[PDB]
Amino acid sequence: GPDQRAQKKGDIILGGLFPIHFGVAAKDQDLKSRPESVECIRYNFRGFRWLQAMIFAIEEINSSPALLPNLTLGYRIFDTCNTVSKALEATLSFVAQNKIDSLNLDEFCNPSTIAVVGATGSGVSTAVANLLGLFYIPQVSYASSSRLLSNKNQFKSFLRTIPNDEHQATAMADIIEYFRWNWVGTIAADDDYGRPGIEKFREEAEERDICIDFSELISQYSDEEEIQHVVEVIQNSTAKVIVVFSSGPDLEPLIKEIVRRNITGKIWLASEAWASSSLIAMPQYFHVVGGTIGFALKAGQIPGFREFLKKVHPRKSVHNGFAKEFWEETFNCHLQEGAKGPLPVDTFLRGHEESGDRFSQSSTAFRPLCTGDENINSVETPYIDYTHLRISYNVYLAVYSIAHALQDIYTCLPGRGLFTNGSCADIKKVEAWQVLKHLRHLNFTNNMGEQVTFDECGDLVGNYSIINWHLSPEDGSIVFKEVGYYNVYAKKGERLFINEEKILWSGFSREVPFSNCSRDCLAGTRKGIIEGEPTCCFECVECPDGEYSDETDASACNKCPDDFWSNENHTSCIAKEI
Amino acid sequence: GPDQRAQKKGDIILGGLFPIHFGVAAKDQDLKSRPESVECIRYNFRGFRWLQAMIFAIEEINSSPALLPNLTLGYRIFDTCNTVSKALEATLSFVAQNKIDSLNLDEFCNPSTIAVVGATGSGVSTAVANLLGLFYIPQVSYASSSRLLSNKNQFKSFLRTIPNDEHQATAMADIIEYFRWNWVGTIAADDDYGRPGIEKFREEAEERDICIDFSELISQYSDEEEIQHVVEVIQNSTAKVIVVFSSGPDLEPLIKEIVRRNITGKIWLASEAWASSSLIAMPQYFHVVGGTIGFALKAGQIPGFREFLKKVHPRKSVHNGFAKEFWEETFNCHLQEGAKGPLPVDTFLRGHEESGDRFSQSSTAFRPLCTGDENINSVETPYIDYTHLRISYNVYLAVYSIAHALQDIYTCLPGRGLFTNGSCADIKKVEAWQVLKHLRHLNFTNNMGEQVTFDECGDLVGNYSIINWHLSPEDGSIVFKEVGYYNVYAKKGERLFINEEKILWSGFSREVPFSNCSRDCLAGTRKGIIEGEPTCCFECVECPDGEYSDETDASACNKCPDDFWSNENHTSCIAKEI
Ligand SMILES: *[C@@H]1O[C@H](CO)[C@@H](O)[C@H](O)[C@H]1NC(C)=O
Ligand SMILES: *[C@@H]1O[C@H](CO)[C@@H](O)[C@H](O)[C@H]1NC(C)=O
Ligand SMILES: *[C@@H]1O[C@H](CO)[C@@H](O)[C@H](O)[C@H]1NC(C)=O
Ligand SMILES: *[C@@H]1O[C@H](CO)[C@@H](O)[C@H](O)[C@H]1NC(C)=O
Ligand SMILES: *[C@@H]1O[C@H](CO)[C@@H](O)[C@H](O)[C@H]1NC(C)=O
Ligand SMILES: *[C@@H]1O[C@H](CO)[C@@H](O)[C@H](O)[C@H]1NC(C)=O
Ligand SMILES: *[C@@H]1O[C@H](CO)[C@@H](O)[C@H](O)[C@H]1NC(C)=O
Ligand SMILES: *[C@@H]1O[C@H](CO)[C@@H](O)[C@H](O)[C@H]1NC(C)=O
Ligand SMILES: *[C@@H]1O[C@H](CO)[C@@H](O)[C@H](O)[C@H]1NC(C)=O
Ligand SMILES: *[C@@H]1O[C@H](CO)[C@@H](O)[C@H](O)[C@H]1NC(C)=O
Ligand SMILES: *[C@@H]1O[C@H](CO)[C@@H](O)[C@H](O)[C@H]1NC(C)=O
Ligand SMILES: *[C@@H]1O[C@H](CO)[C@@H](O)[C@H](O)[C@H]1NC(C)=O
Ligand SMILES: *[C@@H]1O[C@H](CO)[C@@H](O)[C@H](O)[C@H]1NC(C)=O
Ligand SMILES: *[C@@H]1O[C@H](CO)[C@@H](O)[C@H](O)[C@H]1NC(C)=O
Ligand SMILES: [Ca+2]
Ligand SMILES: [Ca+2]
Repeated sequence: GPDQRAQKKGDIILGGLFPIHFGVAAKDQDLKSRPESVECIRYNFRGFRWLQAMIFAIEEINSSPALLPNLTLGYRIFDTCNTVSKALEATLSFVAQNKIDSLNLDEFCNPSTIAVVGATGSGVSTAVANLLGLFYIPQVSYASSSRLLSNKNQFKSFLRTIPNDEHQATAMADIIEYFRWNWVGTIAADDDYGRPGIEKFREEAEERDICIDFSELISQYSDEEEIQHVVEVIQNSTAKVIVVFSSGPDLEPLIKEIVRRNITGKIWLASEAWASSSLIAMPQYFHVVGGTIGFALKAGQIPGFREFLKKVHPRKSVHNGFAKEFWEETFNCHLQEGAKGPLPVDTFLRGHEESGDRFSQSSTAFRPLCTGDENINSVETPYIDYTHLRISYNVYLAVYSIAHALQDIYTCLPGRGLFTNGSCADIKKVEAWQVLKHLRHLNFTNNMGEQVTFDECGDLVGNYSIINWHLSPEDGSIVFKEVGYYNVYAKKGERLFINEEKILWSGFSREVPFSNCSRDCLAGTRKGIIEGEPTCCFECVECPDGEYSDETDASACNKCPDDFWSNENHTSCIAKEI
Repeated sequence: GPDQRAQKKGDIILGGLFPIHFGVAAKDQDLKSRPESVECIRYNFRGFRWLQAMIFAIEEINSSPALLPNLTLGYRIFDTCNTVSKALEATLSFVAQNKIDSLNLDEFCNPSTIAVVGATGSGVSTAVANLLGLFYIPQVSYASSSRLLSNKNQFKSFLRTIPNDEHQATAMADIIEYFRWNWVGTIAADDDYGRPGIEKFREEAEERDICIDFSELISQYSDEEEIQHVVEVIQNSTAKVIVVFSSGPDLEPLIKEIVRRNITGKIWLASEAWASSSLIAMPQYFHVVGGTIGFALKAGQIPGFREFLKKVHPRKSVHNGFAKEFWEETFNCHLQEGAKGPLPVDTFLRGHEESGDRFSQSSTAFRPLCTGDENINSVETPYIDYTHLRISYNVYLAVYSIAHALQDIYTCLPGRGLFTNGSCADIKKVEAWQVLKHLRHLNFTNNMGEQVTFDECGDLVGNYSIINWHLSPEDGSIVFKEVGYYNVYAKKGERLFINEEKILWSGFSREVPFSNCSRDCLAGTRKGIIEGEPTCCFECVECPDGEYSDETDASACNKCPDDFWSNENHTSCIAKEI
């Protein structure tokens, strides 16, 4: 398929899809001549690291004698540029051999892909899944978390090492329940993410008897006026706990304004989409957004990866086409055409110093020089300058899923096969649909000792890492301290586990905040219903003359003995002086 | 003047001019509206280092109690962008106060610059000098080496810590003389550099009895045909020694072709313009260009400079306007608007990962993020990745020239002043023309222990460092090993001093090559003139019958005694058997 790729031979081929670029250029095709392939514009260092996580896991699988012995895992990895078009150009190459000809007569004419890792965006994954589904080629996504992809009617071969965004709303309710709060506020992104998330939360909240004071919608494109309203809505409210179902871009305008007005009290309940978002996790914002409790993807650990990442070289990395471009973008240089060794960067450019130079002639020619001798462990790029592996880990975990599903094919005995009936699959003549069947019944142990099995819908039955926003003493930046986990496999109530001692409320407090509508009614008063306000909002109605309320949180005052009467402050009855 | 600059207050102001950019953008001004200032395009890390050499020397002058005590040296440094226009915008600001008003009535209306450091290109310096000359403001250039600037009729206030390109041609002849060679070839750039250089060399060569076999002209814009001819001209010639008066760009096409044809023998005599040129000093080329002997600017040593260079910060460097742009270009990031601390580079860009993203909207917005916490000692840029200080040293040496000329003003006693007669100059009321007078009579000792005094024409009476092209064993690149010096102050013959032991001919030979037209005539033969060929091309004519040649290099054969006759091989006469 596409010219630029990361390809290596093997007995079984694995397809990769990664956003090495954030998008494609806005070229208006003249159509005056045969249109040429659009060019990808913003370099993604993180995306290239995700691509390396696939290669590394394959190389680790091939080195390990235990896993897939007498087999070589081969790969064909392309750049999606976060666009459906580029991602489909790649998918067509994966799909090409498999059944395209099987449907058509072209078989009379003339490298089968059995599984595909990817993609990042839920939009891109949907487009890829529509094509891979026709031939039942399994697709294991590392970052697409939209609830729409769970539909096994539409997506026949879709799987993901990332959990569905639905469970997050039920999880939020479980935390409100745990810290015994009944007065909350909701903020949502005015999109297919925030809206159903807050709606699902609203359903779960009313079930656990949690009342919502306010429900507001936000966007990245909201007016100064639209933001001013929500800010007032939060300020006017007595609820400290706010549940936010937004992304970093959509929530950023509102947060900027709350940081502008220095509104400290609020204790944030972060949605996965912004819980680890560095757009919000900014040190200038800690006054407001400090001590935020959120959901993250488990920060996995891949040993020897940092070393393998450092091993990249444009000449030495023969199976990585993107290695030259990476080198070129990480140093901002037009790499030397021919040979080593070290030479200054100016080399060509110093030609501009000449008094016989250009008038827009050599400016388009003379570019910074790369020898290939530069050290990458030096430069500050998201490639090596990273704190946690979450997506890189899901790319890792994605490859292993396919390897273990293939190992299950290799392992089964002729009477214990899944296929009709007891029939095992030939690993030499292995088909994509067979790997899909094995991936559905897959149960394997992670390289971190965690059980990795898939749901009916193809989602990873996995944990959400409960993280807390602390400020580093040494560093001076926001730190995501893991204070718990959310197991979606466990039964209702047994799904959540948090270590309160590890939490720092608002970023400094060590005592769990109060976020109930009305403070508990004392002795001398009873609970009174407030008209208009919800069930959890009560009035502390003083006991009538001749009645007393013994304990706190009393529904009604008790009448006193015929001979006795209420004391002055209605705590208990006293004897009538006769 | 211009908005962006490096400015600091002081008792006396020094003007700086540096190419922080290689040029300006090719904008065709619509003229449909008031044209806006053209933008500078290619970032020059080396140029910014040269700018730092000025600041560092000023800061070192201010810290040292010996030099200019009770005075603060102030500066106003601008970016020339290697263009006359940008360099003139700056110069106008320097010139502004001084006499512009003095000529005109505007004095009735409302920071004097006494000396200017710069510029790089001979073209730019000429344009600056034409303006500074009207007000006699001294200009000390660090890189402009054109012979045209020596004209004190045109350039009244021009000086330079770089020597004039003229002496180089006489120096070349002195080397040919030293290694006792008479058969050479010449190659020149078809411009105002190569042409007069080779012509001046041709004059000096004929004086020391050096014959030139071929004289060819080259360009960076020469045809494949034009280069093929010169290559043949060199190949067909018997001369090993070739004298090249070219720049790296102009000589590069010819060198590429000589490297293509693997012509090893040739021993190159490099002109300053290409002697240290990394465009030619490439390891792939060593087969041809190995052991090149050339002229360099003395590789000076500035202690504590590397430390000061590392001290740069966009926030912390308050007097350096270019510090933010440097930071931005050395990391390729749009620096954070407000505050610290460390944050990932993606931050904004990771917003492209969202499924509700742009169509050429956020692509123009989302840019890589800089915290200001990044380490510069890491990144491979010509700013810190440098081997020798030649131009940076001339910028250093330029500032010191002005400081010592000012110290001479401060030091003189009321009867020993240069001015009419014995009159000293008031340092509190110091004028630019007074500093110029002191710079002309300047004699001071360098921070390396070298005498720094200026010629009548304003050139630095300084050495040319004789360097040799060796290949590094550890590194694997071209090394410029200093094998001598060329003192232009010394008298004819006593100007040159080279250490033959330090030289490696062709890059490996330890024996001085043969580059004479004809090999010395032996015993039995005499020297015979070849018609058409020059004086140094001789024929070894065998002695006639009855004549003998006793020793080697004989002008004619001697007749034998009347009784005796020539021996068979004419070495000496033998007795006639009677
Ligand atoms: C808030 O209300 C809940 C109701 O379930 C209760 O458990 C909690 O203790 C209340 N908070 C206080 C401080 O009384
Ligand atoms: C409270 O909210 C209303 C709208 O819901 C708004 O008009 C008002 O300004 C807010 N704040 C105060 C101080 O009343
Ligand atoms: C919050 O905002 C005000 C605005 O004037 C500012 O002065 C104050 O320093 C801020 N609070 C803190 C603790 O930064
Ligand atoms: C294979 O097993 C399935 C599941 O029990 C059943 O539907 C099918 O009829 C069996 N086939 C045979 C050959 O018995
Ligand atoms: C297999 O899957 C079942 C059901 O999810 C689970 O109980 C079991 O622990 C998994 N692993 C093993 C080793 O049985
Ligand atoms: C979640 O945590 C439990 C307990 O540590 C573990 O068994 C499970 O496998 C983890 N989930 C994932 C995604 O591996
Ligand atoms: C009731 O009144 C007495 C006497 O003033 C006082 O000491 C007590 O605190 C009051 N309240 C309660 C809750 O007993
Ligand atoms: C080359 O000619 C010069 C003439 O001055 C002479 O000194 C030198 O020795 C000659 N070379 C040889 C090898 O004879
Ligand atoms: C020598 O030079 C002439 C032109 O000067 C050229 O025609 C010829 O090809 C060159 N080489 C040989 C091998 O004669
Ligand atoms: C010079 O050129 C030839 C061209 O075929 C090449 O094979 C040879 O290796 C070169 N010489 C050296 C020593 O590199
Ligand atoms: C000052 O000295 C110069 C040089 O000797 C001379 O031309 C000039 O006339 C002298 N002036 C006086 C006042 O004697
Ligand atoms: C001053 O200049 C003269 C002439 O160039 C020179 O001989 C002398 O050494 C210089 N320095 C001193 C300290 O006299
Ligand atoms: C040249 O070298 C001599 C001897 O080391 C020294 O006196 C002279 O000052 C040097 N030239 C320069 C440019 O300083
Ligand atoms: C002269 O001839 C003799 C006898 O053949 C020989 O030994 C000698 O080398 C010849 N040449 C010279 C330079 O003497
Ligand atoms: Ca993707
Ligand atoms: Ca300049």
